Amino acid sequence: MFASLIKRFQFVSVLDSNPQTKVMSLLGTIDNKDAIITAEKTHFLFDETDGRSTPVLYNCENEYSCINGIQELKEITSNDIYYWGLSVIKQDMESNPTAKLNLIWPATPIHIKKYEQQNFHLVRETPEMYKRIVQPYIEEMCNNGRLKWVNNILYEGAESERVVYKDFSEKDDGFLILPDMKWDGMNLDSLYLVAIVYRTDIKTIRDLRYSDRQWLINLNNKIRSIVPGCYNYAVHPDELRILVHYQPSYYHFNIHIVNIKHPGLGNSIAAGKAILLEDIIEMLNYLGPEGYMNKTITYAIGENHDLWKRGLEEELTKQLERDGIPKIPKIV
Amino acid sequence: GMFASLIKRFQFVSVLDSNPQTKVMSLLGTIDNKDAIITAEKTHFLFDETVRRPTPVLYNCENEYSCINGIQELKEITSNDIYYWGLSVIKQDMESNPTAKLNLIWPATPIHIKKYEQQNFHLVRETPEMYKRIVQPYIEEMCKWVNNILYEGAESERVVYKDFSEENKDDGFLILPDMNLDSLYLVAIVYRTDIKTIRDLRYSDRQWLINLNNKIRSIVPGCYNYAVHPDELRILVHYQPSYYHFNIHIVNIKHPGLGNSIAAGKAILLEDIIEMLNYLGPEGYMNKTITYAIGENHDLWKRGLEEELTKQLERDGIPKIPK
Repeated sequence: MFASLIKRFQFVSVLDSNPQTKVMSLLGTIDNKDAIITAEKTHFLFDETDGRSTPVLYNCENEYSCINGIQELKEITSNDIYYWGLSVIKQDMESNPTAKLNLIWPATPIHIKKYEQQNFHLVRETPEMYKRIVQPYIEEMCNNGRLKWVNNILYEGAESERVVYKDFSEKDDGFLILPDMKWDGMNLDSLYLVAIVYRTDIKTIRDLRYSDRQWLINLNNKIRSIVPGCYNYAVHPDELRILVHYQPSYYHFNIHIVNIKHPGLGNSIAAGKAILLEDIIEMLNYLGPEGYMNKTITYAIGENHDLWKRGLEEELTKQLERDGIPKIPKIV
Repeated sequence: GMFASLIKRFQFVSVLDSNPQTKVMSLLGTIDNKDAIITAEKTHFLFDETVRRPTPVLYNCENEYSCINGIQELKEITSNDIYYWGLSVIKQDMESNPTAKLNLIWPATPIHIKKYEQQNFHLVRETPEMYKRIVQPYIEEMCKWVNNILYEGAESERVVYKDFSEENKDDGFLILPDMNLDSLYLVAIVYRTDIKTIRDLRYSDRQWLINLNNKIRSIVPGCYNYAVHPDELRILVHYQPSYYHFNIHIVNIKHPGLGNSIAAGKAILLEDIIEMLNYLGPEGYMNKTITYAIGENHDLWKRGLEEELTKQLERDGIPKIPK
């Protein structure tokens, strides 16, 4: 299915290019419907290898590990103790693929606006701004469409072959953990999982009250007690960065689980987007009974985000004015 | 030739660094029993050297090796609703689409070996009691070059902004670069000397911090002719900080280079420090339990954070490998 759709993709324009991270997003069409492809070069590989078994960390004995797959070298130049050149390395679908590809199709305007390159703004969202600007947006943006994949995973067996943990009695307390769409699933250094809760009344951290703290504590404990054993303790419980996003892309409470060794894709682990789950728990001690409903939350938003023109832009200008920040002359 | 000959003789010793963000790998080894460093980096995808309309949205994908044109083989990972994702093999070629950059340092010096070593990190949960027992005595032992910059003119040629009036001898600061405007990275070092980390910020410091937030955003854009806006600066502090003298990092919100340096678990937004002081009571961050990523090379790791992390995991009922 995947292959068939990639083969029909017709290029329209380049949405974004990041040579630091080797990520690319493409706009196109499939059967005259908009489509988005995101590509990422793979990382280098390392050897995969009482009666306990310990993981061999960072070894280079196997055929495709490290630089064993070099077929061809070419020097660019050299001087003193330095040599600079280029290499071609043997690619192979099973053992050394060249790049990961994601496809969104049919892609919606929200998807295209998200992936187009755009300016970002550090916004300060007060409680009243949330009530006025964001909450009405959330209720609209709770389409059974923009969340169809979440329900697909929860109730229709989607990616069930990949699920790593599932805690469900028929109720609202259970959850499952599975590989994140971002993870290529081969390099443990980039391990990225998402925990999806079954309860539906928490759309964002704004909905977490003081009474939710013990439930959140339990999720933090379960994740760290389970995830390392799924990977033969190749990643330890203290090596998992467990976090939520505000604003999230999808308005259903989901928890991100990332190898501490991962310096991070985009904003997924960045201050201004990511908040540690441990921090969510601790902050509920100090906010009121209504919890994050009472917090003024400062975060990074893109100019293409629907909320920008829906009021965050106008409110950011007024916030800058109130803070005594100059209004930038038109002369520059 | 020579280069190829040296790479073939390289005998792997250990991995210095593996970075899945940048797709970089550094290997320590030997050649003729001398230390050598090899660095490999995946190449970026390629685009046409022409454009399809008078920034990356105008790139094109017409040439043989551009974009994903070289895909020979596809394999699905999974799919869900409108989302499909998988892996691909793409035609490689030395002249038009090489696979990776490959550099050699040989003989590499110990200075060379350092710099390339990336330490491993561990999430610790540092309570108020832990700071007083483990962290605070370490900071006191820490008695430096920072004072050379502040009071002896070091890097004065490089300073971007410096407070001078007696009025803010204490509440003032200076800003200088960290050693393309998208990659703007400045550090504000404050003139007060009693704040070594965020632990020392009290409620009474909230207004002082707000003013710093306002000064930074009012000054930096003008130093760059308003090419970056005040709301395009990611202004943050670190815990643990890189030096135990309070300082604020000022980063282009779009800086593409950065990884761990801006990550939750290390970086905290300045606005968040300000907001949290409304709730932490008079002593501020002294009362906070701070969960953050600590490095294995840090003195605090073997000084008590390791031992405390293992006990925390026991108390929380988390399985771990012992000893």
